Amino acid sequence: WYGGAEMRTQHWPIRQEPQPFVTSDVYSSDAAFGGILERYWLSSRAIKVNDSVPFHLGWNSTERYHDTPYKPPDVTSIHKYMVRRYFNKPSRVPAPEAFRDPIWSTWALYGRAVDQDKVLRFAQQIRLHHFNSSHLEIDDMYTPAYGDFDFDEVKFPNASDMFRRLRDAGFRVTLWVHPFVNYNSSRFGEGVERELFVREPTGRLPALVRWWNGIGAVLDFTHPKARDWFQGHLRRLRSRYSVASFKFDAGEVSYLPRDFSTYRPLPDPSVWSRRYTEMALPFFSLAEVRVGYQSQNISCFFRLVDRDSVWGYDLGLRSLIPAVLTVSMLGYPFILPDMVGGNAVPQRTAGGDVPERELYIRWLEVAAFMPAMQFSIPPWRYDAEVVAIAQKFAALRASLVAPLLLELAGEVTDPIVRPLWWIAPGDETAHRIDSQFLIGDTLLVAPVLEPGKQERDVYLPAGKWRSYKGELFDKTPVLLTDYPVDLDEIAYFTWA
Amino acid sequence: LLDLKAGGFSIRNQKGEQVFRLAFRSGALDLDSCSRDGALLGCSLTADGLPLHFFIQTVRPKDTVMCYRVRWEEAAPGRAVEHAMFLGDAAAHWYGGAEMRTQHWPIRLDGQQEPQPFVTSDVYSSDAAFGGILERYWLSSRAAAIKVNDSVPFHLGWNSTERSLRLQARYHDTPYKPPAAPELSYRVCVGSDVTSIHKYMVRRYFNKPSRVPAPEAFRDPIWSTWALYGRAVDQDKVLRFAQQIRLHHFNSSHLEIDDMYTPAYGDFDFDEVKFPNASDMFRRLRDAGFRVTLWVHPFVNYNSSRFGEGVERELFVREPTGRLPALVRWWNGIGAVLDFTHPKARDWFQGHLRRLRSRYSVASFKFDAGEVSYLPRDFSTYRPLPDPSVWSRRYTEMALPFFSLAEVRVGYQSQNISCFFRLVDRDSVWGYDLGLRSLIPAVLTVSMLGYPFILPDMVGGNAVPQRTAGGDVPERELYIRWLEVAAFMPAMQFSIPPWRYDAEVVAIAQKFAALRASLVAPLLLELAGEVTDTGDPIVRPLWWIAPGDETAHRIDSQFLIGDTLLVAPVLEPGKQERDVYLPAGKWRSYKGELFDKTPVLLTDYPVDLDEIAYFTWA
Ligand SMILES: *[C@@H]1O[C@H](CO[C@@H]2O[C@@H](C)[C@@H](O)[C@@H](O)[C@@H]2O)[C@@H](O[C@@H]2O[C@H](CO)[C@@H](O)[C@H](O)[C@H]2NC(C)=O)[C@H](O)[C@H]1NC(C)=O
Ligand SMILES: *[C@@H]1O[C@H](CO)[C@@H](O[C@@H]2O[C@H](CO)[C@@H](O)[C@H](O)[C@H]2NC(C)=O)[C@H](O)[C@H]1NC(C)=O
Ligand SMILES: *[C@@H]1O[C@H](CO)[C@@H](O[C@@H]2O[C@H](CO)[C@@H](O)[C@H](O)[C@H]2NC(C)=O)[C@H](O)[C@H]1NC(C)=O
Ligand SMILES: *[C@@H]1O[C@H](CO)[C@@H](O)[C@H](O)[C@H]1NC(C)=O
Ligand SMILES: *[C@@H]1O[C@H](CO)[C@@H](O)[C@H](O)[C@H]1NC(C)=O
Ligand SMILES: *[C@@H]1O[C@H](CO)[C@@H](O)[C@H](O)[C@H]1NC(C)=O
Ligand SMILES: *[C@@H]1O[C@H](CO)[C@@H](O)[C@H](O)[C@H]1NC(C)=O
Ligand SMILES: *[C@@H]1O[C@H](CO)[C@@H](O)[C@H](O)[C@H]1NC(C)=O
Ligand SMILES: OC[C@H]1NC[C@H](O)[C@@H](O)[C@H]1O
Ligand SMILES: OC[C@H]1NC[C@H](O)[C@@H](O)[C@H]1O
Repeated sequence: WYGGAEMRTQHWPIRQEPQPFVTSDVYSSDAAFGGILERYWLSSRAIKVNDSVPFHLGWNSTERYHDTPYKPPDVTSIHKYMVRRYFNKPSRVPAPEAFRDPIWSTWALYGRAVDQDKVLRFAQQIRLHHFNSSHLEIDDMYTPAYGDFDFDEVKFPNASDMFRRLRDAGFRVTLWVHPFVNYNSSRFGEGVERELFVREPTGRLPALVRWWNGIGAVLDFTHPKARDWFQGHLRRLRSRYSVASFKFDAGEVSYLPRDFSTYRPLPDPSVWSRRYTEMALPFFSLAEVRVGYQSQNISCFFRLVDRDSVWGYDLGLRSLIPAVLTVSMLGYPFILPDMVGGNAVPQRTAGGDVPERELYIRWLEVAAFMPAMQFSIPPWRYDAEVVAIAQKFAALRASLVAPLLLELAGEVTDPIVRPLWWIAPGDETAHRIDSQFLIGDTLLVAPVLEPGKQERDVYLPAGKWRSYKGELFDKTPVLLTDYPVDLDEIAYFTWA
Repeated sequence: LLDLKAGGFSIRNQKGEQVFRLAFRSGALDLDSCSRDGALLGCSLTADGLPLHFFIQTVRPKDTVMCYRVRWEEAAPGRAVEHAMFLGDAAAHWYGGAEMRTQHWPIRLDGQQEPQPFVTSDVYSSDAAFGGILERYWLSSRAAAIKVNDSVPFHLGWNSTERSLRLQARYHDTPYKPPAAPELSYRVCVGSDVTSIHKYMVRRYFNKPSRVPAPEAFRDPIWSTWALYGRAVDQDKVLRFAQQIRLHHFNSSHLEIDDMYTPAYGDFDFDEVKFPNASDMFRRLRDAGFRVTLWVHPFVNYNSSRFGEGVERELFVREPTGRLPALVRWWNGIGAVLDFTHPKARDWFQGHLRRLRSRYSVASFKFDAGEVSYLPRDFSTYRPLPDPSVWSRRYTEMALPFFSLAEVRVGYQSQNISCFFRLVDRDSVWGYDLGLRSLIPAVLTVSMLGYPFILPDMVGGNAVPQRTAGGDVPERELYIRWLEVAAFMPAMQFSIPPWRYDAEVVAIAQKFAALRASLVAPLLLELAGEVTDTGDPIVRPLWWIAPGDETAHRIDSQFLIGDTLLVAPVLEPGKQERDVYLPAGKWRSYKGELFDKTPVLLTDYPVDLDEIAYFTWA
């Protein structure tokens, strides 16, 4: 079975007392449901839970309105029927360069301590190592307090000159934003007085929340005034600095209080997540969100919740294909699998400071074949061979992958990243495979996802496949055993 | 002496009068389930066949007092318990309960009220809610009294058609949490006379203050900036006020600087714009012989420099999950409220009070708010409060280190806190709706509940627009008549001063200050010292010395100071006389007239604008 929710430990196929099926931050929890989910499950043997339901999901591996935020008021053919019936499609395609050039993020590289000096040094190193850039994403924290939209003049003494130097060096820029106003923000009082925040149950006062950056209120995206207000500050940041778009962080209702009031009543709390994702709409072309609750027709990128610099299915390298396939199934084609190499969080890093070298390389390779590719910890943090491998995969993405992604993106208005069973719906091996995927119907990808491996088994389904080296495999289906894939290579095959 | 039927019970006294009558209103007993073992009558199910823990236990604590312990405890959640207590015929008068907005003596409750939580509320704007000072205690002129048990999730309503109080236990739609199944339980006691049974009940249930406030608080006028200047108080205005107090030759217990002297609500430091040299102001006030108290409150607004400090040190009342501060609205805006159950929040509050005394030799503090009507519906505290109003108690405890010149405006078992208790803001009107005619009822009500050191708010009221007979300030006759009755109360507080009017008003105030100093103050100090022993109030109703006298039971325009000084102020406009009731015994007027043909109603007894009628026991 396939579908349901993005999870912390993501298996494909899918593989707990029923808890609310609501948008949560699953970074620290293997119980909760991730920021992107639909009440939709698909079987390899060829269900849509009704939107009305105060829906709670549990599970029992042995056989395979109270205490809740809910208030009362062949396999390919059937999947395509269900997708067409229930999921709206994006009507627009993001910027073409987002499907070709690497995105560069300050977050994993610098953390909160990002600076004017560090942004410009990052951009210079991107140019010196001869990489294109879709855009540069300035993350947490570039403001004096969480809720202020203006740049902190201590860390950014001449924002204008930074943006001018970045523009002159051919860099598009996106800015990190979020739905919170902390109590020590210069905008908190403004928000209390204009009644822009999510309220306690009686609906008279703001309700305080805790998120990873502290304590404040959360904007009510059901309130026209709160939306106009949020949008106004985004438009001011574009006007002042020619910023292209925004990374929309949080959006999960796990950051809203248990019981809460909104301008419009939300019998389904997760519709708050939807209303937040709608803030991406005016800047969709280079926007990203990390939640999706009927957010499919928002034509921006959808980011997997923070990946850890580990190998395993627990937000690591082996989670990428399951997570991307899961999200693709739910009608979100424009997927960004977070950061190449992961976020390098201490105690959650195979390595110490940064991901071990082999992990960075293997990740880079699989990320080069995904709809959008984002570096933070850059190739030149390692050595010249890693830079060269990244240059090779940038070139290969530009010439082979990007043109195919752009065609499939235009077509969507089906997913872009497809499971093997998409073209082989009757094939039980294709049903189980988690280490391979398709881009459209014609490009099959088999990355190495383990350390100390210069080969792997590659399953080819029925029909004819041409390897990158030009080998024609037409005695299919077949398992190619110990197929050579050196550290600096990926196995891919084209339809023929 | 108790008749138990399926639908309620009645109690008689030894003379065979019905002194208590109560209807069961959430069910009936199945009497066949009842049995008597000696003094205990227990019943095990209702007339619908639902299981019940019901008993009446008779207790004879003294030769002259019969009590009845009553429990009605339902089997499970879902089932609110209601008993309707009938007040009875027109000869039965009742006293106690709560300070209310419209305060009558004896108790009169108009219209219909579904039982609402018996919790400390701000009744300035509401004739429904229960005021800042209340006890679950009602007293009858027929010498019966009821104390509702402290355990009860107690809700009080009333029904004027049958003249009943609606006593209710419930756990749905209420700030009451069960201690970590509804139960209505109470004791009814019967005595020989209303004074005897009241003194039995007071001695059993109410703690006494162990200390007396500063002697001068019982003699000299208190001067408040609030009604005179409002929020816009400043350094110039405080010193000008103090100079005028001295020039018009008035003593001062202390000067009370009210709202607002800080840059934000939650900051303890003085605002340097309005008070450019606080130190020099306090030095000039000290040199001119002025003790000073400062207005404080339990709130920290979101734009206070101390708000972040309070979030981080977790000093505030939390939302139900107990993780984050809960925001509240009060009349000065939006912030958090300090958790006075938290040792750290108390140390913190106290620290800032001690710093204000150390820095400025401030004497004490006026502790504003304290009502749980300013706490959120559902809320968490460091120690759990199954009874939310215990928060009010915990707040009043902040007065303890500075009791001598402290005032609070709430009391929830706060009796043994030996500070003054202020009536909630009086309006500059004549009527029972927080006006002149409310003073005697409100003071008598609070005195009955074990709070002897009463401050009846501000002479002339607070002069709020839309709520002032006069316009800008109270009409002249109202100010004078109020001044006169306030001169006979345990503490007297001016804000709008006599010289706002004319020289005749100043002279009247000087006369009443002199009369308070020489006649009233010496008697107040003796009775205040006596409370600590007797538990008896300072301001007493006429029936205190005349418990069998039905006229004394009904009088709301007269009161006693102790047993020996009877006071009859004029409480109406255009009157230079009033009827004065003297109970049995001998009474000597201020002019020396001996009345010994008593009881008597003295009709059209002369009391000019600048006079009060008083009589001494002879
Ligand atoms: C006005 O106050 C004076 C002075 O009060 C005395 O000193 C104060 C600092 C304080 O400690 C008071 O408690 C003192 O009594 C009053 O004059 C005194 O009156 C009392 C009795 O009330 C008498 O025993 C004292 O001997 C007097 N002391 C002096 C210095 O004269 C005066 O009574 C007050 N006037 C009014 C109208 O209250
Ligand atoms: C207030 O008390 C009155 C008097 O007991 C109630 O009115 C009576 O209600 C009963 C209900 O069964 C009627 O059968 C009586 O005949 C009524 N008599 C009169 C004169 O009204 C009234 O219901 C109570 N009000 C509330 C709000 O509970
Ligand atoms: C002052 O009055 C308070 C309020 O009644 C007393 O507090 C109670 O004391 C008992 C026994 O110490 C405790 O078990 C209760 O929990 C207290 N109640 C509350 C609400 O705090 C206090 O004991 C009195 N102190 C003195 C010295 O009389
Ligand atoms: C701002 O608020 C956060 C919590 O919301 C707190 O940790 C931090 O100390 C505050 N910063 C300042 C400048 O006060
Ligand atoms: C960089 O961008 C240019 C301009 O659009 C494009 O022709 C080229 O393919 C890109 N370079 C790489 C390495 O993909
Ligand atoms: C009153 O409450 C006490 C203490 O909770 C309880 O034990 C007692 O028995 C109650 N009295 C009645 C008459 O129910
Ligand atoms: C706090 O908010 C109130 C209400 O708007 C405002 O009048 C006051 O000046 C504010 N105080 C500070 C110091 O921010
Ligand atoms: C207040 O007055 C005294 C005496 O004039 C002076 O020495 C002190 O520094 C002044 N302080 C301020 C706050 O102006
Ligand atoms: O605090 C920054 C951090 N927050 C969580 C996001 O998922 C990350 O990409 C990054 O924006
Ligand atoms: O804001 C101050 C105001 N608040 C309510 C009090 O009861 C008044 O005396 C006065 O202190």
